[PDB]
Amino acid sequence: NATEIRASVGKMIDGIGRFYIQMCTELKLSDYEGRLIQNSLTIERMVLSAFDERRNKDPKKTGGPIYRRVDGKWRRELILYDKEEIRRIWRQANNGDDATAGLTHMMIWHSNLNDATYQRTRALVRTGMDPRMCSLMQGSTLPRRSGAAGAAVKGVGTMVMELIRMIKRGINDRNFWRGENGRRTRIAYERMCNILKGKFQTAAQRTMVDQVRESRNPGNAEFEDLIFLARSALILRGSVAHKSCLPACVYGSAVASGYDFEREGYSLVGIDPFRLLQNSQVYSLIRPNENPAHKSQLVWMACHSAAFEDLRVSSFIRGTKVVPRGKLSTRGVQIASNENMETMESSTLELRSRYWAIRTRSGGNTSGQISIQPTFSVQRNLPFDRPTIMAAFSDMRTEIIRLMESARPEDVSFQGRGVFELSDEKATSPIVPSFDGSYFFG
Amino acid sequence: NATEIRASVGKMIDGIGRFYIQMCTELKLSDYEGRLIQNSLTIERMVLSAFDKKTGGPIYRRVDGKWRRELILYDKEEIRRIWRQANNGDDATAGLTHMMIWHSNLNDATYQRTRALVRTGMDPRMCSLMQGSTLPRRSGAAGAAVKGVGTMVMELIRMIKRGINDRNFWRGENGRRTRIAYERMCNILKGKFQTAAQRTMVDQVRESRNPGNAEFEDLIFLARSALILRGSVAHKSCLPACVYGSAVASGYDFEREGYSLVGIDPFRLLQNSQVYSLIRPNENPAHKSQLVWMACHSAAFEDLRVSSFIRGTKVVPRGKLSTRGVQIASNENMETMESSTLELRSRYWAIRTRSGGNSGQISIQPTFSVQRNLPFDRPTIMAAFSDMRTEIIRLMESARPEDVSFQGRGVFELSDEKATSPIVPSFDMSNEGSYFF
Amino acid sequence: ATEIRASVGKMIDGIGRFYIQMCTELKLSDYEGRLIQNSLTIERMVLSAFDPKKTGGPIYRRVDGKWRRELILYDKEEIRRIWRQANNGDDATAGLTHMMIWHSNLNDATYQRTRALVRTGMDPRMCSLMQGSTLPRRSGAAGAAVKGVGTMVMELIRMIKRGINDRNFWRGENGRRTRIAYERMCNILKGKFQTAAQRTMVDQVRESRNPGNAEFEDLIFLARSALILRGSVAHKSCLPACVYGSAVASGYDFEREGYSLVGIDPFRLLQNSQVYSLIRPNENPAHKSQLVWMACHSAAFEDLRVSSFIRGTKVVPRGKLSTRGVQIASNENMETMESSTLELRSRYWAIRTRSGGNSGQISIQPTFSVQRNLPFDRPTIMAASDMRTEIIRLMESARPEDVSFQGRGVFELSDEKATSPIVPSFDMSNEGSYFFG
Ligand SMILES: CC(C)(C)c1ccc(C(=O)Nc2ccc(NC(=O)c3ccc4c(c3)OCCO4)cc2)cc1
Ligand SMILES: CC(C)(C)c1ccc(C(=O)Nc2ccc(NC(=O)c3ccc4c(c3)OCCO4)cc2)cc1
Ligand SMILES: CC(C)(C)c1ccc(C(=O)Nc2ccc(NC(=O)c3ccc4c(c3)OCCO4)cc2)cc1
Repeated sequence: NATEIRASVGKMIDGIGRFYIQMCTELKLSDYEGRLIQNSLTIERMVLSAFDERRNKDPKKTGGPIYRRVDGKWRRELILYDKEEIRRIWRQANNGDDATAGLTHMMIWHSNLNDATYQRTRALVRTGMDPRMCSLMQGSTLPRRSGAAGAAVKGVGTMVMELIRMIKRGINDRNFWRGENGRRTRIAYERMCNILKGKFQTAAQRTMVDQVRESRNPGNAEFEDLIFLARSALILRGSVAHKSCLPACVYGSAVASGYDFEREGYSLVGIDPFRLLQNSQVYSLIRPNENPAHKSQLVWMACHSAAFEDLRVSSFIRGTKVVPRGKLSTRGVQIASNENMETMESSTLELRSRYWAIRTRSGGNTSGQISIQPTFSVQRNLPFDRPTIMAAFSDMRTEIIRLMESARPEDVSFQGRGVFELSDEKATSPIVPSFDGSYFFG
Repeated sequence: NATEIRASVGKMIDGIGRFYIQMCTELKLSDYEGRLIQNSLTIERMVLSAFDKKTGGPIYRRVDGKWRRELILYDKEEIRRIWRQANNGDDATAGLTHMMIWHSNLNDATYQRTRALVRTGMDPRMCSLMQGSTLPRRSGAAGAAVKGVGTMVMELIRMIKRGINDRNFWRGENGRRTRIAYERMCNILKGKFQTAAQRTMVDQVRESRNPGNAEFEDLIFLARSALILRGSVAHKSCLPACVYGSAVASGYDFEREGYSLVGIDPFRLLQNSQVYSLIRPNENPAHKSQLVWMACHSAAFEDLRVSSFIRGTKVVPRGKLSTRGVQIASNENMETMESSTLELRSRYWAIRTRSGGNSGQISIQPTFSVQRNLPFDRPTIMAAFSDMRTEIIRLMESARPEDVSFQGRGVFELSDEKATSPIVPSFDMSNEGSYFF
Repeated sequence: ATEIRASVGKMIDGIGRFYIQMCTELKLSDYEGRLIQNSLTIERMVLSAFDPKKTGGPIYRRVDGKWRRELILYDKEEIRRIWRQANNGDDATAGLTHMMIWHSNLNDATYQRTRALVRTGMDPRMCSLMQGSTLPRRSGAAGAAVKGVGTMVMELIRMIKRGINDRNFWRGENGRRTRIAYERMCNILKGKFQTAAQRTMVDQVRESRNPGNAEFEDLIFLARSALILRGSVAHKSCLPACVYGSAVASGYDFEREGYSLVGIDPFRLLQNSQVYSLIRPNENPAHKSQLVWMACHSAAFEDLRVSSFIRGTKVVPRGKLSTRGVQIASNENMETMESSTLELRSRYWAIRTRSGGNSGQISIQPTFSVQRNLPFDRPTIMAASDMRTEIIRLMESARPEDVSFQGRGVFELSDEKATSPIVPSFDMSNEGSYFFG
């Protein structure tokens, strides 16, 4: 049954790979051009665009920039395709299945890339949220209705942001909560509360989300409750899925080598993506301004959903220093329409790493003794568990402040868990780091 | 007069030592065997048992390169007689009590008492309050000093329930004497509390005519309060008999020299003594060692950080401790049994306290531009700004886990006999972890 | 900015030159010139000269293997003269003030001042607020920067009480000039507060036309508040004159080279200078050393763990400190008096602050299953009309274990330009590392 999942993920990767190969054939891209991440992005965006039901209710066409190697120089062409031609090729590549999962996979890869490329300081202040809540904004770029995969991967902040957005619409325009489809806007609000509720790993945070969901007329008080909850999630962190989702060319490349993902199985959270990246070859266009090592770090972080991970941890796994966004001499992977193709060079993206680690959906949340009884006449504090003991007596906000105050930045999580060698396939022999400088953005 | 007490406890220790030597001679134990802590336990249990027609238990011998367990038997009368002879014809209640309290300290450090707590309607996380829960219900004044707030609540809950179920418990000639016992226990509990409010609530519970469900609820509330407004509980370093016996066999004169259960003396005695333990296949000797050390100093429910600092080695939580306890069961396999030196020494010593915590500087003014917290004494400063449960919740809510207690008090060097130069522990380079259980 | 270094340089030059001239006039040996007791006397002679029309004090001499304490006398005019010559005819008020602050720092580190505090209706536990309480009431701008909130409050209470006793203090032509003194002092206090609330309450006090018992109460409240919402108080490393004297004699050119009271300069100067001290028979030289070190760097009220870290040896509480103070009283026995080198060096340096403490990512979201702590910025996150009430609210909110000076580190003594901060890792649960109590 573990292997049933590996086979289905395997099948999904296969599909994306096949589709990528087919798209390279139709565009008559060389093997070199096919491994250009910029070309991967365009091909990806085209297929997603082709299925965007929302958007598609010519403008019956899709496209974007394709890049070509023309005597060792890079030339940008803008191409155009029929959404129904691309939808047709996608289904053929996926054996007639509609392969929603594969579409969602590529979405989640874009999201991870967005989370690693753009601080969302603008979006946060315009919502009345604190711009320092950016570690909470995983998946803030995904479409509002996404997979179950879409929801697993969204951050607590993303979910709060979406709920705030709705509450505000309702305050400005007092007809948002009404109409014939008022009942379905209401269920949408409750649905999002429950998603949020399910990310929280304490009774008190879960109870506060119940209060918010159950709110008759959601307004300014619920705004305030949600801001408080988002703040709390900076310390009592929510469970957020982390999925290593790679550009389509990498899967395409591997399928073209005769790699059989379905037979072999595949996991977004185990060794597989690390192994696949150890042996794949991806190029990127790169601006004269830009350090290739920095471009490389960007994609690496995106590939493993690591924007908001401790740079210490990221560095240790990677074997190269993973550097803060403020020290990073690169602007991001897509190339604008106004950029001059003539001074554009290209390098190999370093996407490998020293070790691997499993990806978690955990936030790090941890009878028995809850106080000390002093034995020795010695100057010190006398520890006790203030959240639990005082819990015996009136607000959710008070319980949560207590827990937040109880938590200490130096509390250790994931006790026993470690990184692994790329030769340690079955994750037998953890290597626990020792650490002495940790946030990507700030 | 300080030195009067030292002499008295010295005389008690002497007696235990002499008794132990005399038992080792009767059993023809080698010096190694005499320092086996399992042997010490049996000998201890025999003498206590003799004062509660035959008595005995497992004695362990090194025979043909192996540890052999034999089961020995003695007349209570013969053991009593040897005890009195060892103690110069005194009855030596105190010496009996001392061994009892050692057993208790060992029990407290070996076994969480989760079972007992839930069966009483008490929360299993109240185990820091359960010191001495294993002692017999009537023991010394020494007995009662050493018993925890939780132990005392548990005893009074047990008695309230007996009175509910059997409505003849509080009535008759029997009921005059059970009543005085209930009051006596309420006073003992009262005397351990260090706030007027907690004391008043114990007065209300005592003064209850017909103690039932309301008093039960008062007592659990009190116990819960004692997790923050902690009670006074005596801590006494009481060592296995073999250690005293060993010392006495060296010509140590406890009566002339004097002894203290709360100053340097047990730490000095442990620096230079040598105890062994049987040890099971899966067991780490350093972990067995930590167990006995904690027991010896009554430190089961102390902050592991404090215990580490004094000891000089990491004192690790019960859940991370590869050992199962010091007595060996009768169905255990003696063939797989090895033995090791218990490491019972320590880097420093500290005075043992009966206190449970709470001019002079009460704040720091930063001088240097350096990353750190800025201490101040929040209890004292905020103190500048009529139902008893409400008063107590107010105090609990005031308190903070990082409030400092025992201001000015610190550990000592083993060469600082007179307790001249306290050293305040810092826990900066130290790794976290406060609760043994 | 290099104009300031040059002017502080010029001031230091002057003190050094003056000290060298005074050592010549007294015919002091190299050794005697570097004796801190002789430095103190020469210092308080010059200060005294600018306060019969004689001045002087104890000068100590190494004569035939014995320390001889002789009393010298001088005309205030002669010493004023020498001072101005040394300072090229400037009247070097700043230099006089520098020495005053050194004596103040030495006072703060030697004496608790519990007497003065009760006699003003202040709490004797307010001693962390009493930096500079020994300075003259008017001492230049340097004087005022260095004075604590408590000192300021104490001086305003002194003035309120003069106004109560003499019910025409506030009144006439002399009542206009006492009024401006009061307002000046209120403004100095106001400027040290880093909250709107505290500042508004100082406005209320200043604007009182007839200050009495209500303003007293307001100022005690404010002093209590500064134990948690701390004032800005300058810290200035001011060394004994003999150190500067020594340095000038070595051909150090403080005016060309520049100098800072808050940067590396005083640490470098002390690292490589050599100061001696008389020491009584029951005194530990290491302890005397600590005292002088703390005074030099104005560290009396600093967290001992911070002082310990910078210094490289344990900086020990005042109660554990075997020394009685640097001056020697007239009835002390010179025959039993020995002398040692003060250990004034340190392992690192740290910038001195005038601060009191208190967008981007402020927390981590774990991506990999890997053992580690989970950083977040606790102070920032947790941070989320009657002035008294506003202040009590903020005092009650504050957490002693909040970190201040985030990112700020110590430096190597080679690191002039403060290039490479080394950030220590203190335990934030620790709120006990006070010099006094
Ligand atoms: C997240 C999904 C798509 C499954 C969803 C779930 C519920 C709803 C909904 O609109 N209404 C609703 C009403 C009550 C609840 N209650 C709980 O979800 C709930 C109540 C108690 C719980 C708990 C969940 O988690 C496990 C233990 O405790 C949930 C949803 C919408 C979407
Ligand atoms: C030590 C003094 C000088 C008081 C002394 C004691 C006993 C004797 C003596 O005549 N007999 C004697 C009998 C027994 C012992 N000791 C033990 O049999 C014995 C005593 C204590 C033991 C032990 C073995 O095992 C290890 C430590 O605990 C020692 C001497 C002579 C001097
Ligand atoms: C600590 C007391 C004095 C209570 C004590 C300790 C151990 C014993 C004991 O049974 N044996 C024992 C063995 C060695 C020693 N002590 C020393 O070897 C010793 C003790 C102190 C010393 C010293 C050596 O030299 C360095 C510092 O001063 C003391 C007792 C008896 C009494």
